[PDB]
Amino acid sequence: MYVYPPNVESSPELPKHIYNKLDKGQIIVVIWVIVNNDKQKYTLKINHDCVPEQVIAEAIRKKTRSMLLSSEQLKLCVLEYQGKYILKVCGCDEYFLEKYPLSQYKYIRSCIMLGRMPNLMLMAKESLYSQLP
Ligand SMILES: COCCOc1ccccc1-c1nnc(Nc2ccc(CC(N)=O)cc2F)c2ccsc12
Ligand SMILES: [Mg+2]
Ligand SMILES: [Mg+2]
Ligand SMILES: [Mg+2]
Repeated sequence: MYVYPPNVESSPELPKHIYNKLDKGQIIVVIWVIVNNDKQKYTLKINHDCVPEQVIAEAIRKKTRSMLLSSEQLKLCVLEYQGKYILKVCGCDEYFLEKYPLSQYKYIRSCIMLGRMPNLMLMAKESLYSQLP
């Protein structure tokens, strides 16, 4: 399947009416995973200008909390695993595959403007791969 380029606004600066809806610079996002095809979710508070791999890193921080990792161990774990996953907008064929502040992706900026909760699916990066012809 082909993969579209990031669906982003032209600049990372927020228009003032959107900036002023931030909560101390932060937003809340819901991250879903398929585990049976049963679903599980995390709800995470993040800086609005976190890039997609930093969202994945924060999910890794939550998933590994019971391991009582040091910061150095968590960094090692994040470096090993964050690149194995990708974020997709729930309900459509749009992914967050490049380094932009999350609030520059049009879906997220729209969610902030509307006071809607972004819902994202965390998937294996291999789900994107095409077979060579
Ligand atoms: C193999 O999992 C798919 C990839 O998952 C991840 C990869 C990177 C960062 C976070 C996760 C991740 N993990 N667990 C999540 N909820 C979850 C909680 C408990 C279980 C059962 C168990 N653990 O006994 C299974 C689960 F799924 C969630 C929810 C949102 S992100 C995420
Ligand atoms: Mg404030
Ligand atoms: Mg949660
Ligand atoms: Mg979906």
